[PDB]
Amino acid sequence: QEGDPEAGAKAFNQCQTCHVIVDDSGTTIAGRNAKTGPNLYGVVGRTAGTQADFKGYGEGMKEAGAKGLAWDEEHFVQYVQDPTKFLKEYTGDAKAKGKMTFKLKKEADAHNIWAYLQQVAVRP
Ligand code: HEC
Repeated sequence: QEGDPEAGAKAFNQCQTCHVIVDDSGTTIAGRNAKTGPNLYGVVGRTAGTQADFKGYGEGMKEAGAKGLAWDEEHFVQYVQDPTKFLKEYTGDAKAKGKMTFKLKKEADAHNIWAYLQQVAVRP
């Protein structure tokens, strides 16, 4: 919401190596065909670790979603900044790591990509 969606659309290039945003009709809104990560379409407000077509979720992600994690900005930003650190605290498991552990470099990108998802990845 307070980030720059247009700056986020551009910062999304960092994520398209592994994600894609493809609406229910099947149109690619961002990215080409990366499957490593889950389709980010409809992630806003979605319960962590529940994208129907994804099969590579780590246990930490499936459990955080089971403990009640649905994506909002606050969380989404903490997560991409340090994904392990976030899964350990949310999950309470000091042994959770996740399938992606790189830490985002800028916090602004995080807010901007969120403002962009809020503009293109919200499942009506
Ligand atoms: C590949 C090297 C990745 C890059 C680059 C990015 N993401 Fe990612 N993401 C990846 C994986 C394998 C997973 C699964 C994590 C696991 O432990 O299971 C994810 C997950 C996410 C999620 C969770 C979505 C869900 O369905 O609950 C989000 C919110 C997410 N990724 C965001 C994201 C953003 C914004 C990126 C660019 C800055 C990005 N990812 C890059 C793998 C990879």
